[PDB]
Amino acid sequence: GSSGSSGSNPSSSGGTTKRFRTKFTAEQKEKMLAFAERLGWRIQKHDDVAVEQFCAETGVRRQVLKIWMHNNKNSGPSSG
Repeated sequence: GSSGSSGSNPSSSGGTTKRFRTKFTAEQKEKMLAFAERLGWRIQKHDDVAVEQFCAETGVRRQVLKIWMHNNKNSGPSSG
């Protein structure tokens, strides 16, 4: 024999009520960092499944993610 227990990694908490503050893990940040870079920091009708697939992995909510992006992309406005 050799194998002796493995895995089991607790990581999921948060309490909401009436405040703004999200807590994510590097993974999410990293994944998103790229994910967004792919979607172009924008989610379209085509980026529906991809969004679901991502959540199914990371667990980030489209709304959260979508907002996450806006909370990253060039904040300041743009002339035009």
